[PDB]
Amino acid sequence: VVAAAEKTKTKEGVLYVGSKTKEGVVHGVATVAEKTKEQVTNVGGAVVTGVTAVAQKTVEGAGSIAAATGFVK
Amino acid sequence: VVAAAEKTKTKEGVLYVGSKTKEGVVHGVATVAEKTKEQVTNVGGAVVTGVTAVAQKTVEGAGSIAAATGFVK
Amino acid sequence: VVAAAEKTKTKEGVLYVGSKTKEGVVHGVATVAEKTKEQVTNVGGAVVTGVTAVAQKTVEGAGSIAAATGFVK
Amino acid sequence: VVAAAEKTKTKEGVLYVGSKTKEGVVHGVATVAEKTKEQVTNVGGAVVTGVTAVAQKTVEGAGSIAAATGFVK
Amino acid sequence: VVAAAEKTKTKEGVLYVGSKTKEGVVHGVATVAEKTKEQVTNVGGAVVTGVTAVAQKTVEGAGSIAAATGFVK
Repeated sequence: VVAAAEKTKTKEGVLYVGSKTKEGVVHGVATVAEKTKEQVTNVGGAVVTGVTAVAQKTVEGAGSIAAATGFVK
Repeated sequence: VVAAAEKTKTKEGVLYVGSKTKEGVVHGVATVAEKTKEQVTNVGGAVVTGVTAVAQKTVEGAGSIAAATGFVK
Repeated sequence: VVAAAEKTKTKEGVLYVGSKTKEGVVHGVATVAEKTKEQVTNVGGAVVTGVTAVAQKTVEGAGSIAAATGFVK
Repeated sequence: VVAAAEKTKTKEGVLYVGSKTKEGVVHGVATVAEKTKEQVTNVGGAVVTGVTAVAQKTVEGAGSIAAATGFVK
Repeated sequence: VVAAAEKTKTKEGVLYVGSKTKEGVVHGVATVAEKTKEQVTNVGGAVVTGVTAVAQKTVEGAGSIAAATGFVK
């Protein structure tokens, strides 16, 4: 499991957000197990969670994610 | 499982968002197991979750995701 | 499972969003198992989930996703 | 499990956010186990969770995440 | 499990946030186990959790996260 990233090197990249929420419940990244034997989970990269969510320009530079997720029996 | 990313190198990339929500529930990335034996899960890359979700220009630079997900018995 | 991405190098890329929702429930990426033996899942790339969802210019740069998902018995 | 990142080297990168929420519950990254035997979880990269969440320009420089998640029996 | 990061080398990178919340509960990163045998968890990288969360320019320099998470029996 190898990840390699290389980077070699007027409004730009500007965000305005206004949010109004009377009630918010946000769970993000969740793993829940109840009465479970084996649970293998991988979350990688960018997760944005919101009642309002904005992602801008998330990976302008090279980004690499490598995941091996699992079990051997 | 190998990921490689390489990058070699007027309004641009501008977002305006206004959101109003009286109630919001957002779950993002969730794995739930109830009475489960084996559960293998991989989430990779960018997940944006919102009552309002905006993704702009997510990977201008080279992005790589590699996933191997599973079990061997 | 190999992914390689290479990048070599007036309004442009501008988004305006207004959203009003009295109630929102959003689930994003979810895996649920109930009374399940084996569940192998992979989510890759960009997922945008919203009561309002906008994706703009998601991968201007080269993007690669490679997935192997499964089991060997 | 190896990750390598290399970086070699008018409003730019500016965000305005206004948020008003009467009530907020946010869970971030959560792993919950109840009556569970084995639970292996990995969260990698950037997670932004909010009643309002903004991510801007998250990885301008090269970013690498490598994960191996799992069990061998 | 090896991570290597190398870096070699008008408003820029400016954020304004105003937030008003009458009530906030935020959980950040949480692992909870109740009546559980084995629970292995890894959280890596940047997690921002908020009733309002903003992440700007999180990794301009090269960032690497490597995780091996799991058990061998």
